[PDB]
Amino acid sequence: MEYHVAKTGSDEGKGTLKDPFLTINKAASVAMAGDTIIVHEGVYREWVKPKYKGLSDKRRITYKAAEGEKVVIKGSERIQSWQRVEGNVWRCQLPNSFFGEFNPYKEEVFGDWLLTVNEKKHLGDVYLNGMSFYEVTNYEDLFNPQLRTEVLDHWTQKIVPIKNAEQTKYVWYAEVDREKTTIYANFQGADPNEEFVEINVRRSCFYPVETGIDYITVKGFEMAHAATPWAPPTADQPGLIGPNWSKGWIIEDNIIHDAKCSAISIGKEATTGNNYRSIRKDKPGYQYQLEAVFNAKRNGWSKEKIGSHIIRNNTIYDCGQNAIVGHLGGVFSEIYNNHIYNIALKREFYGHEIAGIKLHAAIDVQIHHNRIHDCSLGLWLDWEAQGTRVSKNLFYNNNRDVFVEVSHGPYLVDHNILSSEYAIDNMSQGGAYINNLIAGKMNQRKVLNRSTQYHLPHSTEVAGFAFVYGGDDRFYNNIFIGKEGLENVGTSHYNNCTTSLEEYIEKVNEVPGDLGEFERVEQPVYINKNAYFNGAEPFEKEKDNLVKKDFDPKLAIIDEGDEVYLSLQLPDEFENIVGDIHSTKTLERVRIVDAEYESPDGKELVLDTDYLDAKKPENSSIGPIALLKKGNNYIKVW
Amino acid sequence: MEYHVAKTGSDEGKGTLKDPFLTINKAASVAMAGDTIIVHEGVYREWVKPKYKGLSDKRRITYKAAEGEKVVIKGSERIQSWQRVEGNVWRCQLPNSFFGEFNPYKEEVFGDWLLTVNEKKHLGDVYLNGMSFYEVTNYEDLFNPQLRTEVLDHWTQKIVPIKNAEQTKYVWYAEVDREKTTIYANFQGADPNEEFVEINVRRSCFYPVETGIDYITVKGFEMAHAATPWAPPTADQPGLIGPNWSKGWIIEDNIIHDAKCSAISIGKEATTGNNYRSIRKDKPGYQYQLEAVFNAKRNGWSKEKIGSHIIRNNTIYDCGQNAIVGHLGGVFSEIYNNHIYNIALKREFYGHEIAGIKLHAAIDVQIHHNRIHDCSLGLWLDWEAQGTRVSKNLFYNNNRDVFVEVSHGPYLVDHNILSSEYAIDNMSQGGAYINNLIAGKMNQRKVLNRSTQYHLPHSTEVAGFAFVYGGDDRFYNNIFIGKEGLENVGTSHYNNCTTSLEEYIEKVNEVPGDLGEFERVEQPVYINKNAYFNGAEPFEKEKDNLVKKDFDPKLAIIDEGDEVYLSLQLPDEFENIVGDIHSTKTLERVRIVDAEYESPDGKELVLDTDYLDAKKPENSSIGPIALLKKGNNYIKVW
Amino acid sequence: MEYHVAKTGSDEGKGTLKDPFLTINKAASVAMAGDTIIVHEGVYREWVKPKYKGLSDKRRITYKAAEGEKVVIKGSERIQSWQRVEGNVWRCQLPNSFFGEFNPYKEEVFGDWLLTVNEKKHLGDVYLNGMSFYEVTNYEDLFNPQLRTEVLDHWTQKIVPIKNAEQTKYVWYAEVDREKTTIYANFQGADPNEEFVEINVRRSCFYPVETGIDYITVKGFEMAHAATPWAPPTADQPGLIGPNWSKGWIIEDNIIHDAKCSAISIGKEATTGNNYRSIRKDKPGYQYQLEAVFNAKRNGWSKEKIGSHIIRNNTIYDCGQNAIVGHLGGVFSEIYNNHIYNIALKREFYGHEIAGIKLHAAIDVQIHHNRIHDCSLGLWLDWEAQGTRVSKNLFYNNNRDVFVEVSHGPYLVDHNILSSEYAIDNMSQGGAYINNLIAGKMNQRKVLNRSTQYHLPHSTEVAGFAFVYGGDDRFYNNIFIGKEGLENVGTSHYNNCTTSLEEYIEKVNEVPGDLGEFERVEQPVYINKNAYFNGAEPFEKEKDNLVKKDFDPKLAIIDEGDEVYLSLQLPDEFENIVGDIHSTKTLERVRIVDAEYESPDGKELVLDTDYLDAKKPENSSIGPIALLKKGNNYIKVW
Ligand SMILES: O[C@@H]1[C@@H](O)[C@H](O[C@@H]2CO[C@@H](O)[C@H](O)[C@H]2O)OC[C@H]1O
Ligand SMILES: O[C@@H]1[C@@H](O)[C@H](O[C@@H]2CO[C@@H](O)[C@H](O)[C@H]2O)OC[C@H]1O
Ligand SMILES: O[C@@H]1[C@@H](O)[C@H](O[C@@H]2CO[C@@H](O)[C@H](O)[C@H]2O)OC[C@H]1O
Repeated sequence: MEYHVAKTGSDEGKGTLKDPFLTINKAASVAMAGDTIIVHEGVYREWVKPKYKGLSDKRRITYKAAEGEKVVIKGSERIQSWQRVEGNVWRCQLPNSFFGEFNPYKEEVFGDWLLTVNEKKHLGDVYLNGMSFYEVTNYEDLFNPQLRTEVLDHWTQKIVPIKNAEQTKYVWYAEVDREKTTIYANFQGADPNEEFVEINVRRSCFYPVETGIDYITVKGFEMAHAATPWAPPTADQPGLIGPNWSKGWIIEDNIIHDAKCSAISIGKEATTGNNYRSIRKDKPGYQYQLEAVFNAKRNGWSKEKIGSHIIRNNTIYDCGQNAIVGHLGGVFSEIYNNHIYNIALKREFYGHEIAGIKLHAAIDVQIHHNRIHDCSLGLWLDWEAQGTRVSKNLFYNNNRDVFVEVSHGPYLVDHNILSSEYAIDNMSQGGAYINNLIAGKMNQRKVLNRSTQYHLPHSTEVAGFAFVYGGDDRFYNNIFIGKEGLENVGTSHYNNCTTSLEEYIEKVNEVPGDLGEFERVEQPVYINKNAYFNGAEPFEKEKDNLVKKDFDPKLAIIDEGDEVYLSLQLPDEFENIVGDIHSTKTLERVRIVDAEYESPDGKELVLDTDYLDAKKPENSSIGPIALLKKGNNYIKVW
Repeated sequence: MEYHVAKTGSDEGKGTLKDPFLTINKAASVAMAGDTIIVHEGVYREWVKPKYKGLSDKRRITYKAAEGEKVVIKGSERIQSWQRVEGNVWRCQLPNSFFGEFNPYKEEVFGDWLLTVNEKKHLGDVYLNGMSFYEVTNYEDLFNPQLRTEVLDHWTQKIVPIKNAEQTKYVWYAEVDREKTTIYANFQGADPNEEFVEINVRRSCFYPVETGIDYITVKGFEMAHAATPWAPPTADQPGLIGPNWSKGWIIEDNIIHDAKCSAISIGKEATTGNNYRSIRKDKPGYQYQLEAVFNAKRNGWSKEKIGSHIIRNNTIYDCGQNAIVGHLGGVFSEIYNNHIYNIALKREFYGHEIAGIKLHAAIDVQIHHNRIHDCSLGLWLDWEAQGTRVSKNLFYNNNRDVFVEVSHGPYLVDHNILSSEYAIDNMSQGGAYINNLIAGKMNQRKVLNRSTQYHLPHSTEVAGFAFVYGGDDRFYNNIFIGKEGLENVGTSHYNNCTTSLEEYIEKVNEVPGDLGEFERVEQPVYINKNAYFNGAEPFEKEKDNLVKKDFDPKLAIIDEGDEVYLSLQLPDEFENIVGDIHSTKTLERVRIVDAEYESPDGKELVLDTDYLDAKKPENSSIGPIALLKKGNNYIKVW
Repeated sequence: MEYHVAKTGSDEGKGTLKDPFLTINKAASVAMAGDTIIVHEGVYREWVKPKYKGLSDKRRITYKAAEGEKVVIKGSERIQSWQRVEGNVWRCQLPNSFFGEFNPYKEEVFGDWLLTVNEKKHLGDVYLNGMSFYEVTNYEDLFNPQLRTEVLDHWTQKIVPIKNAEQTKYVWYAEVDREKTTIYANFQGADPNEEFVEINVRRSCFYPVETGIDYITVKGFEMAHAATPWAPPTADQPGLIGPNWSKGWIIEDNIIHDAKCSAISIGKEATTGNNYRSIRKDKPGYQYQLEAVFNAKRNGWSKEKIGSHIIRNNTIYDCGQNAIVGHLGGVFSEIYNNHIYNIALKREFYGHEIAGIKLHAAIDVQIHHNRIHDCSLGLWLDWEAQGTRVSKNLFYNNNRDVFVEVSHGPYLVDHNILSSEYAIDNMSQGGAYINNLIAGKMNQRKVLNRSTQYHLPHSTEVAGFAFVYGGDDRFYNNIFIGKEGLENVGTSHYNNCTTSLEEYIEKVNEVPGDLGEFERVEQPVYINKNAYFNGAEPFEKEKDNLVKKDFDPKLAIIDEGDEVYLSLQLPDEFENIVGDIHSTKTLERVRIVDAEYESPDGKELVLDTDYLDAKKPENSSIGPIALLKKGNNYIKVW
């Protein structure tokens, strides 16, 4: 059946093209495996809840915007009952029933690993012609808000400019009592009943209320204004839109924005763990998280029931925690051709779950051809990044590009452009960095007080757990570019490491013993054919590399809106260093996990196409793009 | 922490004895492992939703009535806005908002195995001073309702007396449109605003809205009027009160009544299957049910996470489907000392899920010392009755007492009084009927077109599945009593069976082959030391028995309210037949499941105590009570 | 490390090219992950037992014949100590110690589903210059054996010519006592000490004695003379060569022959079940088999640990039970480009486990491009043929080509040439027969007294179990060819079936009920675009077909040794039927299992290449080869 929803329809109608329903949730309550829901032009202020599941990729349930029509789903409501209090501060009042069981003005940003704990923030929000406001703590703070032009990035501890300084003068504050909710905001001179003013109301826009609602496709909608809660790996992880613990979703061609915390969630649900550290306080989140993994396994977490989602061609921005989030629920998924930006820039709250994309247990996840910029952290892989592949992505203007934490691999980062000043946070082992352009520092550190799971290949089955001893990384064909006043760009971080698994084994086995003997020897690194310009430093034992510390490539990423260009100068010597095609055959297996770098299907992986998808010969330029050559280079990269 | 709830309290209070909360759900939203909630006298019209789980039997969360106080939880509301329409018919009207998302007047009795499909019934109800009404189909049926005094028992096809004929004149009917719910009822002359008139409103009284809320004890409440839905093994199975897919609850000392369908549910939740036959219509519930078993297994169904509930010392009556119901969620549970009666007597709807107690997959469930009467069916064990023990129960005045269907055992039925005319529906194999008084017929039938699971011992692990070939039953020390014209009382049903596993094996292996050779031989039966009176007939190959077809025991169960007596005459020959103490050692293992009759803990089981819990010697009177002797017997049995 | 084994070697040697080992088992006791064992020219009389496992597809352990060298592994020994008894009968005697724990002359062909129980046969064998003998039951039968030229095919009950009639005069008989093994045989005039005479000695040739020895490649050997035991699905299933319950073997380019029972085994091991029906006799093999599936599941039977083997480019012939056999151990494997013939033609023993290839639980197994002829039965898929694809194979001169038993699909049989007179035994549902040439009858039957497992897609997880109700099959683009006096060729078998899942559901849901209602409606069949010649008959409701009862295609398969040709005449109308390219989108899902016809990786399957591997046009003619045309066709098919 092909159901139709239109602003001229009726939920008492048949749901056909000639007699369409009025609300999307109406169609969602009757559609079944194989059906399509076509939604016509209009703004739908409702939380859509798919009731029945698709039964296979062929028999999915498809929700999409009519061809050529602008369809918006919002979790907000326009408010036109504001009353001026004094100066530029206005107030509106709503009976609590307006929000029902979930009141964003009563709900707090709360949970494990949330660090901003003295100044409570809530899930509500006020918007003036689309621009969200800043929450303030007291009634008094509403009247003469101070314009701010700079802010502290918590992780890097650097003061950075505020993108939209003007927005800092727009503030809101709310009070919830037993009968009603009173919301105040400073509109700086505008008449809020006259301008287009909205407030957050619902938690989500498109998210099932039951787990297991598989095979749903959601396509071509603009979705916005969702009061989503802090979403750590140890709690339920709702988002503005998400599959809610199921399999085979396809979320594509949507423009998603203004989720209080995470926009798209492919995370876990409450049953396997729900902020026990923050609520019970008897054990840390670390201990509760490794436990949630086993609880999930007992609840059927496996390729047969969970994950294999596709997130593609979406534009996601202006969210406070992530554009994409998820612990466990995203295994085997694919995330590609997305444009992600402006994530967590307002910095109203901070904690260890913020990034454009953050995934825990991203087993065999493929993250490729995405454009991620203007985020405090572009991508964060945290625990169990096994089989994960980060390939052909464009990262720029981020406070940090990539962070892979407490993982054992094998994980692969290939043909990416990582152009931010702080490019890599590496607190893992078992990685392969192949043919990337890396223009920022790398912070590499062992993790000896936290042990995390590893798995059988291409599976959620647990094989064991390990600490991160550091090393056991591969670096081939990368172009590293330092900068005056920037330390740690390159691979010199591994100077004390062995250079082959055979060497590591010979050394460990020089004297009888067990664990202690292994801990006294540094793991091996496999590093060759990298270039180091403008101050980047090489691993001391690399055999074939190109080092020109005094050469400045003058790298620039030129963002012109729908298109982005890469500008880079390369020295004549660039022509004399040639890279090999890497593959399952050329990359040494990771030690602890004892597994190869292969395709998700178990077959050999061959890294022979570059960032621009051009096939390359056995000897070609190093770096992410085969076309780069000595001299001037100006290449369209998006 | 010991929380207090009282009608003088406040939900903004501390919840202490001096500053109590007002609603039980307020305490349920903050209590944590190890806390107790003490509720003071009053009627609490709310659905209590335990929020946090107990963490062990020691650290449970206890909800209880204050010592000596009458505490009532109801799902109904008193209505005093009725307006006379005409005659004795009155009407009230409520906004749909009054019911929230669950409206009993809109929600139908619906689902797999519901047979009364031409006459739509709903989950609502109307009560006059506690007496529920009969729903009618048309507005017109309200004005001159017919008093009925007899009704057809569906399974037995016998017309029987309606217990409360007067009640048949009180009828209701309702309509729900987009805005309002309108209820009409005939009050036969009473003034509904003057009398105490209530209507169903909420689905449950005490039921978590999340699964996994373990170790909760609910004690000393009267709970009533819940609009519970039709609960087959293939759907979500909510009830008036239940653990909702969790472990270790204790439901004791409560008085529960007027659940539309099932009162106490220890069943399954929606995720493992939800009326797929009725909704998708592509495969029968039979096929969907065996699938739900494997779906649950992948969803954690095991002794470590589900079951081990205790339901004791409760009185449960006036429910339309069951006093206790549940598929999968009741494994390893114990049900004892409960008084169950008046279950499904109104017969407003009928289907194959009705009985005082009905349990699917009652693995190792212990059902003992219960008083069950005035039910269309007392107990129904349907599928996987493995390790189940029905012992020392008192069944009387039921259209049928016990039904064990498509199970392979080993299941044990010992020391019971099955006094109804139709005592047993036996559509299984692997049973042991030891020391019972059986005074009604047995209908024994093979089931060759349905195969069902069997398990490893004391576990939910699946070992295989099988059809019911019939036989492979044990009958020792039972007293059978027929009645004029009543056929099939006794054990002659098995006349063609083999008499030992050795004989079955020898006959099967006479000619080479496989399945076909096994199917041509009847399974063995182990029958000895039974007495047959007043028409009961024995297995023709039984070696030691007492048959006195002409002797009438003049059996009578005298129910005097809180006490019940058994009146029974026995012949002088009764003294010459003596029974052995049966045990794991004396009961032959079941053939297909290949398991012994033992205790839930895997230890030897010895059946040396009778119905009155008196220890008995090796040679003792047969039947359920050792005190029974030749002559007159008048014994208190409750 | 590359180890070398040569007849000039020594097992005290280093095992290098210059200082090679002498036996292959010596290399097998020291080789580790990533090593290669190169065996040089010669005959190695030993059972090779791989000791250490390969660790991945990249780090396997490879055993292969040196390039261009003839390497033979045999389980036999040459005997030259024969003494003439009388006439042409000779005798040899050996110490029992010569056979060790396994004596072929003592061991019997024994076990579940073995039907020849009067005539005890043993696992030994005698060969004269490579030609095996027939065992006789009594000493006296040795002296004047009668030449036999015809024999009864047990299944078809037709008397057929004996291929090698002369071989019927060579017989052997043996006795084993406390000390010695004495073997007698009639050499019909030859001198066994002068000729090359061998006897079976060892059970296997290349088989680990431990399970889990994964990732082994065996290439380029000739292997022969193994005293392998009867291998039903309910027992241990050893073979001449096999992985013995592990994952990722590659058995290729070998010539394998004279395995007493099965040659290559990808079956199960003893712990999950071992002839309990035959040994305990309390339950049938059917019951013990369904149990073995669950026992294996608890023993880790899953894609992560078992299966994914590849058997390609081998020639396997002269085996008494199968060329390839296996229950459970072969999941997800691929079998292709093998030449299989002369399987079970001596008929010294018979039972329900015989076929060129027999697999139980062939989940997602791909069987393609195989040439299978001169077998009593070409291929037998028995239980759990889910996701199995039988494609582009050449079947001729077999008493029966294919048998798919008690499976529920989705299973695919496409682009095959099934040229024998008895082409298909179909005792399943859920099949799709696409673009085949089928020249023999089909026997299709329901199986209502045996229920068997089905699974989640692409997994060993159990989803349910079911009887075979019949139907729910698809037949598109097949060319059926009848023959005078041959009945049941075509698709008329399905005449009472519904024609769409919609029709089935509508009819079942005409009257309320459950299983009984579903049982009275015949499952749907999807049949169109088939041709029926020379007496083949169509499904009465097929909409687009070509029926020419009087047209005789005079099909003939001309076997010229290494090349095989197809000769076929087609009518002028042949090109009027235009076939569609089938795929996941065009094949209706199977009903009970509720799954689509997909690729093993879970993606869309498109059948767009023909038997000759030519890309097929959208508007193609039917049958297995797109180039078939009206008139004469003479095509090389091997
Ligand atoms: O379990 C995840 C953690 O691995 C991660 O937190 C890291 C360790 O704790 C902090 O002190 C570190 O700075 C941070 O990188 O995120 C929290 C949780 O998702
Ligand atoms: O699956 C359960 C059934 O075993 C049971 O239904 C039985 C079989 O169908 C009816 O024809 C029989 O009369 C009934 O006893 O209940 C339905 C379901 O819970
Ligand atoms: O379990 C497998 C059987 O399905 C199969 O036996 C079939 C059923 O019994 C016989 O009467 C049939 O002819 C045969 O096809 O093989 C035995 C076992 O492998």
